[PDB]
Amino acid sequence: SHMEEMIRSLQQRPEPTPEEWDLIHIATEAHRSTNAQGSHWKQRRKFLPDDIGQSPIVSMPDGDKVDLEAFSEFTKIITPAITRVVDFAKKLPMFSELPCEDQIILLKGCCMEIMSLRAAVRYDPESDTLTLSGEMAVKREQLKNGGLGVVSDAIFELGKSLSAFNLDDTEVALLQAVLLMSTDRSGLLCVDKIEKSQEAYLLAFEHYVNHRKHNIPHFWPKLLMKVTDLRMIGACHASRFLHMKVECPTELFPPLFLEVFED
Ligand SMILES: N[C@@H](Cc1cc(I)c(Oc2cc(I)c(O)c(I)c2)c(I)c1)C(=O)O
Ligand SMILES: N[C@@H](Cc1cc(I)c(Oc2ccc(O)c(I)c2)c(I)c1)C(=O)O
Repeated sequence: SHMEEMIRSLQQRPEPTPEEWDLIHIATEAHRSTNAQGSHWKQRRKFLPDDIGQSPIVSMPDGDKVDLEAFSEFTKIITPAITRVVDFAKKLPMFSELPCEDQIILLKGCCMEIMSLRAAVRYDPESDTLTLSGEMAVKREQLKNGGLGVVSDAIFELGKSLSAFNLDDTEVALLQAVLLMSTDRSGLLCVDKIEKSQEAYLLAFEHYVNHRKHNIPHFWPKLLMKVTDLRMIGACHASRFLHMKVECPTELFPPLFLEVFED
């Protein structure tokens, strides 16, 4: 119609359908309601003390040693952070309608990917820190030494790079949904359903990106490349975590931390 043509005049690229907009809205709100500190994170965060995370003392196979005190500080707050990812997932209809066993598998498969993304979008250029759970600002060396090793470098590099993308809450939520609904995991029942859900999120996401009209060229494939980086972060973390478990006693690991990663 004439009105449609008028408001779509400066559009070319496909916009979200009314169905995709519903999908987009639910995911955005699921993220906002489970994202710690919302928009008050820069005012509310406190820095991890500088005398913490300077003393790596416990050996690891790759030679990046672990600072036990720093490791303790990070794990003290990891349980509520993991809980929030589960809270997010539970709010997506396509996730909550899966068999319980599939839900657990998907959560374990994407948990580090999502937490790292949530840290990375709160990279702060002026202090050169990430913010963990919207409350702990950490430096590169601290997060490296407290257990993550080279995984810390990778997350900081992602966070630095994401600054120019100016992602909004919707874009973050949709990245999360895409990470969540992956079938690259063993033991899933509803493979086809999970893939169709990921495809629906991906297409809504591509269309939302069109709607946003970012200033950066080639935005969509650039963001897809970031998904691959998050995947590699997740994989490096899974490997390092196995090593952590070999080196350190169970008592240093919160129960939920072990459960999500012990796979
Ligand atoms: N179900 C899939 C969906 C998915 C497919 C592709 I195709 C893709 O894009 C790339 C780009 C490069 I470069 C790669 O090396 C790889 I591997 C994937 C991405 I991002 C995600 C999944 O959950 O991953
Ligand atoms: N910032 C996120 C939550 C978040 C919390 C923590 I503690 C993080 O550090 C980790 C993660 C895995 C580890 O094995 C170790 I040792 C440290 C990261 I990276 C992210 C949010 O806002 O939800």
